[PDB]
Amino acid sequence: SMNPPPPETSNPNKPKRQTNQLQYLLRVVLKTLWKHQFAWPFQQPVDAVKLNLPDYYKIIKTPMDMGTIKKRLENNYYWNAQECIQDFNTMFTNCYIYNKPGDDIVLMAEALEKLFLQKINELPTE
Ligand SMILES: COc1ccc2c(c1)N(CCCNC(=O)c1cccc3c1N[C@H](C)CC(=O)N3)CCC2
Repeated sequence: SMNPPPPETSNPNKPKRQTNQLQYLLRVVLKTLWKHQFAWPFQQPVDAVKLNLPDYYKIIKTPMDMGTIKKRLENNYYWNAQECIQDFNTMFTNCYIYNKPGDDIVLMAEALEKLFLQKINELPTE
């Protein structure tokens, strides 16, 4: 099977804005996670072809990744911070559904999630 197209990062029919929390998600939260040693697997859509995961898009119908989230923030794709946080949460939940708990990838996601949740606790007032 071919990869699916990636998630949309722009939509000319979706209203756009910047908020204080969206700027914090891009400038602080995403920056902290992106520089982590464990970030690489999560910096772009899951390439199920290159990574030999032929059932990945059979099991995961709501793919999400940090590269898409970055692009969405830079493109002012989100209206609400919660949309952005939901994408991060989807990304971690996919990892927990698809892989065995002991898998290296899951240990890596658990660490990144922990750092995510700490940084979201520091979100400024809307
Ligand atoms: C990122 O691009 C590349 C390109 C080339 C190479 C690598 C990575 N790597 C690093 C490989 C990173 N492995 C994965 O991602 C991965 C592998 C198996 C299963 C999952 C995996 N993780 C995703 C989140 C999907 C997921 O749930 N489970 C090395 C070989 C060369």
